[PDB]
Parts: sequence; structure tokens; C-alpha cells
Amino acid sequence: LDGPYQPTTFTPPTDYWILINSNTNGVVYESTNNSDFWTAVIAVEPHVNPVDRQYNVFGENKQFNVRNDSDKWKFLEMFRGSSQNDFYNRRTLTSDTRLVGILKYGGRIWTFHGETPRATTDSSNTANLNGISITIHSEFYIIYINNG
Ligand SMILES: CC(=O)N[C@H]1[C@H](O[C@@H]2[C@@H](O)[C@H](O)O[C@H](CO)[C@@H]2O)O[C@H](CO)[C@@H](O[C@@H]2O[C@@H](C)[C@@H](O)[C@@H](O)[C@@H]2O)[C@@H]1O[C@@H]1O[C@H](CO)[C@H](O)[C@H](O)[C@H]1O[C@@H]1O[C@@H](C)[C@@H](O)[C@@H](O)[C@@H]1O
Repeated sequence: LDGPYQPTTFTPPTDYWILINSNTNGVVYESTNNSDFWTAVIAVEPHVNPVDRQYNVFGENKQFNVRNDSDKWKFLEMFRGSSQNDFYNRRTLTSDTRLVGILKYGGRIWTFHGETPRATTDSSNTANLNGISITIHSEFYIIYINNG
């Protein structure tokens, strides 16, 4: 509906889906409150063998082992709950549409995971929702995931 907006960093308001039109094979967005919430979504092109790729995430070079044996894009959610904790692949969205969504609502971050056209929403808790800001690397909309 509203957009597209160009890649930027901002603090999302609550109750609005951010829909990111992923158009490359790297970091799609980085989201943190710098206390209890770090999420980076990495885009993996169809049909790649296991590779150890370097990403610049929150000003640190991180190596992630990624793979994709499918015809679809893989959007890996990498999560850590503190600056000291290791990132881990918390969720994966497997998508032909290349749309990634995030919502702030009810003290939670909501995203889509699983495989289009039956991707479902899931929640992450935070003690500081209001402090979560996001750097979006692709054009985005503010309000589909499964359908385009
Ligand atoms: C159940 C469920 O939802 N399982 C999905 C899993 O984590 C759950 C999350 O809700 C939460 O983060 O953690 C919980 C643990 O306390 C739950 O286990 O998340 C993974 C990662 O996204 C899902 O797997 C991904 O999606 C599937 C489709 C596949 O592409 C995986 O390779 C990919 O990692 C996981 O979904 C289940 O995965 C298994 C096989 O490993 C089956 O495919 C299963 O069909 C699939 O469940 C289906 O997709 C879910 C996203 C959801 O729509 C569920 O209702 C549906 O049955």
C-alpha cells in the first residue's frame, strides 16, 4: 500500500507491517534495541551449496554457514538475546515472492517463517519493543508474503 520507501534506518511505530522487497543475496535488515534483541535476516539465493559467507552485521564481521537446495529464496533469521550471546538461525522463511515482513505489536516482534504459500507468523518477546530500530537494505512498504 504505502511505498516503496528507499533503504534507511528508522524506529518503526507499533501496529504497522513493514514489507521488505528483498532484491539481493545479503543482509535484508538488521534490527536491535541494543539490550535484549538482535535480529538480522540474511537472503540466500536459490541453489547454493554450503558456503561460509562474511556479513557486516551491527558493525561486526560475522561468518554464517548458509545453503539452499531449493528453487526459492531462503531468508535466515539470525537472532541473539545479548551482545555476548552467539547468533543462531532462529527461523527460516522459504519464499518465491522475496517479501520479508516485520510487525511491532503487543510487546512482540512478529515475522513470517516456513515455506510460501503456507508461511505463518511467529513472535519474539522483548523487554524493550519501543527501543527496537531497523536498518532496511532494500525498498520497503508499510501496511502478500505468501502471494506477492
Ligand atoms: C511447529 C513449527 O511452527 N515449526 C517451525 C519451527 O519453529 C517453531 C517456531 O514457532 C518457534 O520459533 O520455535 C518453536 C519451538 O519452541 C517451533 O518449533 O521453525 C522452523 C524455522 O522456521 C520451521 O522450519 C522451517 O520451515 C519449514 C517449512 C522448512 O522449510 C524448514 O526447513 C524450515 O527450517 C518449523 O516448521 C516445520 O519444519 C518441519 C521440518 O523440519 C516441517 O517442514 C513442518 O512442516 C514445518 O511446520 C510448518 O511450517 C511452520 C513454519 C508452521 O507454518 C507450521 O504450522 C507448519 O506445520
